[PDB]
Amino acid sequence: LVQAVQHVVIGPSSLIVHFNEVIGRGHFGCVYHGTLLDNDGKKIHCAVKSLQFLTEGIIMKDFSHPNVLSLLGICLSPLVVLPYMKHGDLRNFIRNETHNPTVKDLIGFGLQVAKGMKYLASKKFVHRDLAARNCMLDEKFTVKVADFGLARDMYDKEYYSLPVKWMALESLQTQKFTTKSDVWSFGVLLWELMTRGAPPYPDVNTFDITVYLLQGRRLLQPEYCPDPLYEVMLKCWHPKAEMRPSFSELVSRISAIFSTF
Ligand SMILES: c1ccc(Cc2c[nH]c3ncccc23)cc1
Ligand SMILES: [Cl-]
Repeated sequence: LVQAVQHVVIGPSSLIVHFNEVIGRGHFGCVYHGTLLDNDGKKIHCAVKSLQFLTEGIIMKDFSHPNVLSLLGICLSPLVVLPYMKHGDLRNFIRNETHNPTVKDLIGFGLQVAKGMKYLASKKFVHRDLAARNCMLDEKFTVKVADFGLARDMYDKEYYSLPVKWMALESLQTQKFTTKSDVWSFGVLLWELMTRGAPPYPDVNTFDITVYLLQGRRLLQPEYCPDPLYEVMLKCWHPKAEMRPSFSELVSRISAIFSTF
């Protein structure tokens, strides 16, 4: 096993961790700036986090897609090495008053998420916590689906003293997660993108959501959301999991809507 993990392991001579400085001033907890040296001697700016882990490492290392956050490696508390994301999380970015993304830009972000999700689904990977705050943006504003495998619990803060509104009806009732339940969460994420990061169901309790959805009540169309995109969101919130579109069908449908702008 210590053999099979070698290609995931980063040698202490290849990584300089800057333990004296955190990224995003506490927003992501104790995540440090880091410098990783590759085989050609190129310096890679990275984010280093302190945390059977060696196995989630092997699997995550082989997951490569431009819309999925990659795992740069692990250093043996053991350390998780990830690419540096210049513009932090997607929820934070769309909420920031300073930024003015267009309806096209917002749809483009949703398409990149669908592409990242289409790739994870093909590798039979179930996310379980898909939401705007769990997606990152790099220097070129490329969306990376994050908060899975070794990069999970990004927002778990240490003290001294379930994302139910993104969950599918069957997941709320049986605690079982599938690709079809990630399709439901993707619908909620599209709704967040179109509302520029507004909270879903603000007047409904986390305990009242099951009864609210069983009554056939759903998130309402955002003001600036095109009609075909809203039709796609409602398909994602269908009560029968088998009736929901697949992630590949989502990419096809969303890319054709994106191309009309
Ligand atoms: C654990 C903790 C934090 C993350 C988020 C993350 C990965 N790279 C980054 N670069 C800049 C800012 C934030 C991040 C993922 C797992
Ligand atoms: Cl920013």
